Amino acid sequence: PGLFGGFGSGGSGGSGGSGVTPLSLGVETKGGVMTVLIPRNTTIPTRKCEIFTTAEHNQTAVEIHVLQGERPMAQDNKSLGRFRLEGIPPMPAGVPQIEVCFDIDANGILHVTAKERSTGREASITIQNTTT
Repeated sequence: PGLFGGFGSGGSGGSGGSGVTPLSLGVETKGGVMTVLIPRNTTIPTRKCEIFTTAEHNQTAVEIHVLQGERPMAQDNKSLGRFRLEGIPPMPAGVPQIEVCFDIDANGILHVTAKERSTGREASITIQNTTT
């Protein structure tokens, strides 16, 4: 899926450790679908960049919901967090597409970012509770 969902649920659970991640890391896409970007059993640094194009109504900012799991529906995966990329034109009719990158460290640290193509503005979150 090449679009955005954005369920309000952040996480508020948290954890901590290192080694390998028990669940694969991905984003939520419209219709409640979970799109995996990073495979699990993470022991080495791993980068993924994916470009998502979508037409949203009255959009002032794009909110990326980050989860871990293997389930085809994001509803059934563990929500790690979310971040909202702001500075998007208020109602961008003709919006190009927002680039989301999942960067993984050797310690298995999940660093997610999103950058709007036309505006060039970016926002990033570092989730350090992915690994065991």
